[PDB]
Amino acid sequence: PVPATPAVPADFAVCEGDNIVLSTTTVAAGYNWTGPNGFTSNLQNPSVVSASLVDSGTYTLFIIDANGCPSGDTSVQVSVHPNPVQPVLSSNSAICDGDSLVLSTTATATTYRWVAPDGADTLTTVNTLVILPSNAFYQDGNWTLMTMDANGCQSILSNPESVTIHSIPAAQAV
Amino acid sequence: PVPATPAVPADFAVCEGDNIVLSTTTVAAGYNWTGPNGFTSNLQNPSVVSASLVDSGTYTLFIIDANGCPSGDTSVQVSVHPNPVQPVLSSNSAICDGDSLVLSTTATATTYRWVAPDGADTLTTVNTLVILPSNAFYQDGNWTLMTMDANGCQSILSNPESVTIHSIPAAQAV
Repeated sequence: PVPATPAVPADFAVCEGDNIVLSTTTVAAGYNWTGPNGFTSNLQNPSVVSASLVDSGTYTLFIIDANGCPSGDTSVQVSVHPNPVQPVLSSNSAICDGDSLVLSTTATATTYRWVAPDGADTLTTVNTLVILPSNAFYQDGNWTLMTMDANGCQSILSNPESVTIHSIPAAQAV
Repeated sequence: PVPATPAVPADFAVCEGDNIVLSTTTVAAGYNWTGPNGFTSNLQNPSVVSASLVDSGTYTLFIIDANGCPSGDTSVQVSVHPNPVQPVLSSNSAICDGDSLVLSTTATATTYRWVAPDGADTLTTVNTLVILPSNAFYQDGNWTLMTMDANGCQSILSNPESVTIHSIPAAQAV
């Protein structure tokens, strides 16, 4: 009697640079996997494929019975999403202490993480962040920016921008 | 008579970057190991697997008798814990000698090791360390920070922060 069709994971989607992990849960005399970039395996748990864009596509599996009979044909789709472009960060540096600190980009994103010199990490939905003097983020030194896209994929952390805030000199004796 | 099921290690858990070491203690005509990232071996003592997150999962073993008969099926679970993020260290540098030295982070951790320029290593449960002038840790130069998580895994030692303590000038002759 033809053995039952093996189980595979549900249609999935990964970010470029992410891991494509395929496996089955069933028991067989041997397994037979094929795929988009030559992916080939005879294991229950094939080696992990790096999520390159070339690896998009259909991954297919037909198991072997103890007596040599093949199973039916099942498959899973894998869609790899391109990694978003490096944001460019700039700022209104050479700020006199007490004025506003403005950090901005030209990048398009669902959300922007602005990362403070001290590690504090704040998130917004716009390309412009304004930090007032009383704020915990009114910091100088090197600021960085990372952006996320619609599908949840993130860009490479961008080159830092150097923020310098100047002190206000004291009144002098006359 | 079906040979006895071989022994395997107890369910284990390792940190990302750690070693997954699998072995059996029994004697066989050959061994047969399978696993999550394609791990395959026919030895009593398989090669050590680096603890990548892709290697989580079930590791399985069925031994072969001298006469060719297979053993029963036994297994061990391996759970790989992600490595905690690099702490960011900052300080109230340009301290006049005699004032307080404050080292701090934004990292979340079970415990924080603050490492002095001279190698002294002190541990706390908070993200802020205050060192007074009489203390053995009232040191200048490059300080570093490492953090541990709930599962005992440690982060990469962070970029150093430079502490400078200024001397107090002597009173002058007038």
